[PDB]
Amino acid sequence: MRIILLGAPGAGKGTQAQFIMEKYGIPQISTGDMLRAAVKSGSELGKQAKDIMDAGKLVTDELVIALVKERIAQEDCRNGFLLDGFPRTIPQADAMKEAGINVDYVLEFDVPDELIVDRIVGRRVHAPSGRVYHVKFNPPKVEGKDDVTGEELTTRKDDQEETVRKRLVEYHQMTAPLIGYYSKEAEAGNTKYAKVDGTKPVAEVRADLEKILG
Ligand SMILES: Nc1ncnc2c1ncn2[C@@H]1O[C@H](COP(=O)(O)OP(=O)(O)NP(=O)(O)O)[C@@H](O)[C@H]1O
Ligand SMILES: Nc1ncnc2c1ncn2[C@@H]1O[C@H](COP(=O)(O)O)[C@@H](O)[C@H]1O
Repeated sequence: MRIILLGAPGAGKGTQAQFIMEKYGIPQISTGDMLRAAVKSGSELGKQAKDIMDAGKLVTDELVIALVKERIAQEDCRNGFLLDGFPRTIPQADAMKEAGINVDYVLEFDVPDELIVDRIVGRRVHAPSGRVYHVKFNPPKVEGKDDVTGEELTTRKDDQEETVRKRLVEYHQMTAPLIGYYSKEAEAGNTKYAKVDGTKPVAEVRADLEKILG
């Protein structure tokens, strides 16, 4: 099945993707992960995202759209996949029709705005995997270390409170209309839609999710 995780930054998309990927076995394809890798390794494709990411602005449609298509082909998109962070704008929405990528479920995690800052400043990730944790809301079993490999956890460059305030404006201005969008694809029959409550505890959003899924 193909799935799109739609939501505000810090709503909990990455955290649940891990579980959907482990459980269902469909690969997890996230743009922000991709882009952060391209600029670190110095990649021709995506290495330009550096500055925009840092500013908290969204990267250009035409560059994100290429990363995706390039991934959807690399021997795994057949069991289907999970879009963790895409599409982010209507034009990004549109390229998926005009390329033929359909989907089965569109999950919107709703989480109040007043909740984002503290969820992003407590964020610690394991880049070599994408595992996220929260020093306070979902700390790792051993402090400052990943559970699976014993490795050191770091923090995203764009997880400064001022930047996330920039990130919410963009999101309200460009990504939020996608809710209405897939609400429409739903009404026509091209996919299934379901709003989940991202303020519940980690173990509680997964259940709800499994409850929608199967
Ligand atoms: N259900 C939850 N309740 C409390 N804390 C959570 C919950 N879900 C995730 N978190 C934490 O909050 C931060 C945001 O969750 P994360 O899963 O990384 O979100 P994200 O939606 O993928 N954001 P972004 O990657 O910027 O688009 C991480 O620190 C998580 O540990
Ligand atoms: N689909 C996208 N379109 C535009 N920018 C994106 C996109 N996906 C990720 N990025 C960039 O990555 C930054 C952080 O992504 P994320 O890891 O989803 O929170 C966002 O501020 C964007 O700059």
